[PDB]
Amino acid sequence: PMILGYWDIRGLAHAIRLLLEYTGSDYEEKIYSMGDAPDYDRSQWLSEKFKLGLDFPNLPYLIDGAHRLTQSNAILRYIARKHNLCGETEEEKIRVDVLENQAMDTRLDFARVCYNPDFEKLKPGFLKEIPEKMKLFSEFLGKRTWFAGDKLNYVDFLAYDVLDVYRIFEPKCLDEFPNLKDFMSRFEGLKKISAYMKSSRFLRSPLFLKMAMWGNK
Amino acid sequence: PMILGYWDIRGLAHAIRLLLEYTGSDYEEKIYSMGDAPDYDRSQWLSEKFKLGLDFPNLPYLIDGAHRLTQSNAILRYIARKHNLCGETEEEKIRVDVLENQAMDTRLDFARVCYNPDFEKLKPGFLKEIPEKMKLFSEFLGKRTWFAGDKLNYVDFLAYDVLDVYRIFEPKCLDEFPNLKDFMSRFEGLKKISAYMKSSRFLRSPLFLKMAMWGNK
Ligand SMILES: N[C@@H](CCC(=O)N[C@@H](CS)C(=O)NCC(=O)O)C(=O)O
Ligand SMILES: N[C@@H](CCC(=O)N[C@@H](CS)C(=O)NCC(=O)O)C(=O)O
Ligand code: NA
Repeated sequence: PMILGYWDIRGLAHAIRLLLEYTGSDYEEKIYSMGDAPDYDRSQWLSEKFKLGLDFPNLPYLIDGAHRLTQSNAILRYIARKHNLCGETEEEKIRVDVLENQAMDTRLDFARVCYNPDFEKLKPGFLKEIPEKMKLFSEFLGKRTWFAGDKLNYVDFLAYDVLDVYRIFEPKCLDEFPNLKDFMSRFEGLKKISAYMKSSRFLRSPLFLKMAMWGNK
Repeated sequence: PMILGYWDIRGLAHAIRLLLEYTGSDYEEKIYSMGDAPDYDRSQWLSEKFKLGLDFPNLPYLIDGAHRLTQSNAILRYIARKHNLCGETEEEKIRVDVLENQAMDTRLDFARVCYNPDFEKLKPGFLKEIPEKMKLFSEFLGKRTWFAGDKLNYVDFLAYDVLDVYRIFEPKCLDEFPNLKDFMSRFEGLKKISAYMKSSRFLRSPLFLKMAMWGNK
């Protein structure tokens, strides 16, 4: 089976878990636990990090036979090729490339704020940036079934995970965009995703590592 | 003619310009200039930002026929797809995917320090971090001619641009890696590339925007 290495948090492995479950891949998770406060000890990973044959050692990682990957985007693209979940037309590939990159920008915009000691003073400002962030995703999807079009795609896993993080922070932030509200429901209604969510394997939280000012529990 | 729109700096358009040149593409540049002083003025851009039909308005952007892209990586993937410049085996595709995301993290590791108001304090600490990053690239390249193997890939343009930016900051940072020194020479020796970097167009600098603490010219 595949090995997904990551911390015992949700973080950048959420979309990879969802794609591994959607695609029915045979995987196990190699879980690393970060020590508690003052130190936030990483030696559970730091002692294995250079012993795994990885080119740029990092978390998450994916071992699949002879292939060892880091970088979650590279990992999603690797599973997506295995199961033909990449764009088919030029227009699809452009939408998939733009949204994958835009989704990481959108994710880090919020992670910069939570990982910041000034979280409480930046939060009112950040809250007011959220509707315009969400309107961009809303208009991009339009009346499409999935973000790249009719066919589901790995970027839908990224868009689902990033849009899900925002509504956990601001629960009303999708209320004014029904096509996004509906895209989330249709994503959670997929048979193998819904089964996964009703299983013990599902890890809802923490969203971030222990030292973040939000989503650390 | 395709249009590449970006600020009047090097920045995230450097690898895109290079790849437009190597592929011999018909492009013109829409150049936005920023104000000096306090209030680094952005009106030249912000007056057009939502009038270009970009789904996620941003710089850089690429216009080409009906296709209107933002996000530098997605722009490069687009130009590369057009001229058949991405991986073909599964192994090359993984190396391209891993390095592309890796190159952006390495860039942002450097960009965060230079734009930080405390750059002067964190300068020496970041410098002792550089040899370890370069060892990672050197070991990844190995004895390969290019970074995904035998044929030139758009990721070689990212790796060239990121390694060069480190080279300028720390001129001795490649010395213990003939590997990468050879690679920079081999890349600079590409025929259409050299015709361009000897040109007066060639924007070797400013690396960053005017408000960075280093690389703003
Ligand atoms: N761009 C990378 C980010 C990697 C990253 O930030 N990893 C964090 C987890 S949130 C880490 O703790 N890495 C540990 C290390 O590299 O030693 C990706 O997509 O995977
Ligand atoms: N992740 C994006 C970054 C986009 C970005 O940061 N653009 C900078 C230029 S260095 C900017 O100032 N954009 C202005 C804007 O968004 O209006 C990419 O790779 O293209
Ligand atoms: Na299904």
